Amino acid sequence: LYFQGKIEEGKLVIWINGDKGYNGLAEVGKKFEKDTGIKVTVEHPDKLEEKFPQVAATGDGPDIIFWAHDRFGGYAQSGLLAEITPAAAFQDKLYPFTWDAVRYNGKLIAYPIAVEALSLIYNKDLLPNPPKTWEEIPALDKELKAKGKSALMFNLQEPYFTWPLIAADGGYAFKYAAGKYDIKDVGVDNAGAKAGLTFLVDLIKNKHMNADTDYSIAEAAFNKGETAMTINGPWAWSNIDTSAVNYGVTVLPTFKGQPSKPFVGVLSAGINAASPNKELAKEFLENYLLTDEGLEAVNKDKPLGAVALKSYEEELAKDPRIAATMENAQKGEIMPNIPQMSAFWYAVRTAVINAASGRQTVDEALKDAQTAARAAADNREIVMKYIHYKLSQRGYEWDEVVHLTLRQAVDDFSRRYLTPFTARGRFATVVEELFRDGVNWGRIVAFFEFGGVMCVESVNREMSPLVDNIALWMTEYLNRHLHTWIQDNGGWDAFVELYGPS
Repeated sequence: LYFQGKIEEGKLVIWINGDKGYNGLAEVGKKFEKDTGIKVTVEHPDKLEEKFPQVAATGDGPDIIFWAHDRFGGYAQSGLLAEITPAAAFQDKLYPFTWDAVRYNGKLIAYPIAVEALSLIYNKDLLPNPPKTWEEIPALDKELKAKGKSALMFNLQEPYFTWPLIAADGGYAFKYAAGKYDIKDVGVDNAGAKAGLTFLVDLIKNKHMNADTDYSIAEAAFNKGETAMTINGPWAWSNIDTSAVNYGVTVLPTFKGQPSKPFVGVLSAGINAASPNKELAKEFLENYLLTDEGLEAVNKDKPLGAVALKSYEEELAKDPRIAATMENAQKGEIMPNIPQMSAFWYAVRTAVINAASGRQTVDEALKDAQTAARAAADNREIVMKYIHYKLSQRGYEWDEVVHLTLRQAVDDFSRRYLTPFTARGRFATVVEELFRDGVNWGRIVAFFEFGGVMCVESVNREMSPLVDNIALWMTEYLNRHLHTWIQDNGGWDAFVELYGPS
């Protein structure tokens, strides 16, 4: 068990993405180092959000990781983040919905920092008074086309950008009720979602937008003054700052009289569950970063958008672009921190592209996405129930006909036929070789057998967080590379008919 050794125990080590204000955060760290005598190191490793589950599974990695709250759900599932219970006096300093964003299974698992959502960005010279409604955009585009301009260009390829319109009249991902998501209630193909996507498609059919417009095309057009409006977040502001475009930021247009509902991301600071510096990290976050002066140093370097600290948000909101960011966030929804969200996004991305290109009607595209989002949730449950069963056979405790049919098939298959880093490499190699010459039920059963054996070896070598990493890897592979075959071959019902008793 050599993995129990540590690295750089004497320093407070922070990971934050390279597109944030890490030099400003480093300025906060330098003051903390001077005041405490403990070295603070701010690092911005490429792909740190994927490295953290690997390094933290053996008790290593940074003491503090900064990322959008929704990713912390998968971290907290694996037990990688320290549970915090900050004082009520400190909690009252931040907006209540930001604490909601960092709550997983009823436990606070990070400190909220910043708040960001999409806003309507408009060229003040071209459009001094931007439209309040989606419905008035076609007429506005007609006027601007006569001047060689267009009304609106935003990224149509990623559903993060198109969801605020789809949600406006009633679309939703998973039904959310008092901090809990009903995984069985998906609102992708209801009447409200169809109405929003139909309006988007009509904009393209009537030549007000182009189905091929992506992030690069929309940003280049707006920042060159060719289109009056775009839809984007605070990460895009610095490129417009240095351009000749004089831009404002305002509330998203309404649709059928209802607000556009963007998903809200809360940049948050999680503490490594195995950190030897947990209390130092708590002090850095509570007493140095989450102050007016701490957030200002970060915000100066790179804009945070809105912030979770009420006192500094009130100062920042004197600029209407920040007031607009918070207003759009308040009219939207916290990005769900549940693992079932990844397959939701893949399904909705396909639906928008198919409907916008004309390969499917709005009705068929969203019916496919609804079924895919639900079926991927079912797939996750199959993975979790099997792993729990395989681990229960060995005496390890870990937190209907399909489940019984599959676990007998794996037991039959077994009689006939380690670190987080080496588990990831072995998984990729075995899974690729397993399905190298196609997919069939026998290869899927072998897939579950291989995964369950790896999970047992994980708990044997005293690295139980690796079990959750493996279960996530199996779920992602099932939903991203086996879902199409399963559906086209009769689904899990066909598996039961082949393997179960008749």
